Amino acid sequence: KGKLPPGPTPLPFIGNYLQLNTEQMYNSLMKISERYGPVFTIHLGPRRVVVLCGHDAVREALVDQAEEFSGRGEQATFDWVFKGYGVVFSNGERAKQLRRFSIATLRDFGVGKRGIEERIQEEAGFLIDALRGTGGANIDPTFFLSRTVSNVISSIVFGDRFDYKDKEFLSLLRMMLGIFQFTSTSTGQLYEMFSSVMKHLPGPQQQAFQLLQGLEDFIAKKVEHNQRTLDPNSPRDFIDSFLIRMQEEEKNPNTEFYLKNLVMTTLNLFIGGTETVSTTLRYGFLLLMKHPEVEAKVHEEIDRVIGKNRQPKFEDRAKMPYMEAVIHEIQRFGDVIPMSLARRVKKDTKFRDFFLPKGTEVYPMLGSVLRDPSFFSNPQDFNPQHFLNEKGQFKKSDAFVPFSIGKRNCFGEGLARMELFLFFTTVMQNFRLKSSQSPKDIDVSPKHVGFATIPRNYTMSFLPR
Ligand code: HEM
Ligand SMILES: CN(C)Cc1ccc(-c2cccnc2)o1
Repeated sequence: KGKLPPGPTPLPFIGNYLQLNTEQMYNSLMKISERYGPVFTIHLGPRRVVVLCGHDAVREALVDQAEEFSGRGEQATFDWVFKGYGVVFSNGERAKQLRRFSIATLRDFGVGKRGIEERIQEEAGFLIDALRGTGGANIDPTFFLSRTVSNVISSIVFGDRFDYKDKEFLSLLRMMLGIFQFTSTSTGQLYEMFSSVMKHLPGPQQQAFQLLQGLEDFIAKKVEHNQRTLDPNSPRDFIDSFLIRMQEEEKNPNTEFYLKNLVMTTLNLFIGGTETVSTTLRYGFLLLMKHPEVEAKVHEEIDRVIGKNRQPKFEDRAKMPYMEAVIHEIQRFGDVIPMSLARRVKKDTKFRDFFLPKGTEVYPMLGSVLRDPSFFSNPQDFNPQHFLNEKGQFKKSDAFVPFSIGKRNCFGEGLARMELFLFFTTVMQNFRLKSSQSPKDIDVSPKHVGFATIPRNYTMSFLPR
């Protein structure tokens, strides 16, 4: 054919806005999909975007044509602060250099090794202390979980953890929570279409920008301090390593290693390494309370494999297929980043029988893959069996793509999985979960869905086992 995937006819500037509900972008797009097919074109305001629904379409593009779909598209709210700098929301050589450096440096600081495993186990011990500190009282688990998760990536990028009582630490965590929420609201999704006008208007979006600026200012301040105390021969953290590279690249006019990329890359890792794992833990505990039978089976496995005294360790996962299936099912059901981070084609592309001109933005609908009816028997239910065969052994799925896939896939995946396993296992070894309401009445549908999937606010109690 040589034409763009088909889709609803757009109007000048507003695009397909009148055919979408900003409060329910995923549903709006899936509905349109029913009429046009799994691969179609939508206009988010002036942004022409090719939407990919279901496993095959997503894998065929992002993996079978990985290089062609390896460009980074827009996320207007994050782009407000990043402006094309840093490692996530950037493109070309800049992204390429920053990604190679970040992965190497994260490994240098223990990621994927015993070094970060020990860091996570230690922070998990501090979480257990904090939960015991509540005395079994009903509490909002939100910041208990985020403080613990954030301290892992914080020890890597800033060299030391934050004290749980540090008020500024709480403030940064509120900024992250607030920005993920804003991007998942109707206004945050309206912003994705009309940022050209909205970035200049009063409104909720301005408060969101101020939370991003607050996070940026905090990182700039930390960088300054490291700068004046830096030992080129003994880096303390991610920031020092980057400062050293900047030093070594000072004679290169075209280097990507300069202050703005240092600040933005560090900001990407601080927010990235915090909010998504935190949200997943929070959703996870809610699902476990909605499903006591699953919690009960987790406890049998933990007591048998690990016991009551030693701390869980990452190698324990190989002997714990049920917990591994449970964590996969939480990520599959949570669908935390439902439309991934937009990609864009690097050059003119032929995909299936369509034509995608260079620069065209792409929405890989991860959530449509995680709930693909050809890969999961009951996609709309929380059921760990989705990841187990008949002998209760762990069974992988090609449709398990919460970290996306391809050339710009999440390089925080190994760290995330290690955190999820050790935090879920250590909490559940130590506590049984008590909801403030009957399981039948627990509502696990999300509170907001847009850029992220946000669970409803809730309180619960952690009772020692
Ligand atoms: C449950 C946790 C997490 C989920 C579900 C998740 C998900 C994702 C997704 C869907 C993307 C976009 C991938 C693409 O464009 O194809 C992404 C990218 C990225 N993630 Fe994560 N992530 C998680 C944790 C983390 C953590 C802990 C870190 C940090 C160490 C991190 C760092 C990044 C970075 C730097 C990128 C951008 C990669 C690039 O542009 O080349 N993520 N993540
Ligand atoms: C890190 N993973 C979770 C991908 C992801 C979702 C949202 C963001 C993110 C948002 C602001 C700054 N840096 C990164 O990054």
